[PDB]
Amino acid sequence: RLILPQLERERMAYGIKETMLAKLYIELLNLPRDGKDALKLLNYRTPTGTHGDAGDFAMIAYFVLKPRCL
DNA sequence: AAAACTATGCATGCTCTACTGCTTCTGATCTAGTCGACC
Repeated sequence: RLILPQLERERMAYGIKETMLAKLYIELLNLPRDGKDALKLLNYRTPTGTHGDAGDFAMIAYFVLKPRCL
């Protein structure tokens, strides 16, 4: 059910996608609302960062969490 | 006729109880946006 999440039917809809997940990450990690990391997570498609990937939200979150995680 | 004791009025401070104005918290409303799933 984790290798093929698209075929899951027992679990209901999470109700969270890229935007809500970004907001929740900003809230829980206590990141600044107007800081660079929050703006990168919210507007994760704008390539203004010029680093990592400009379309992948998972990679951006990974880069953000790298210095803050065990 | 002179001196001592007492009554009543008034000043004085402190303490306590209503009324007006400023600041903050909550509720209610509207507007904008996100997500599930279909096609």
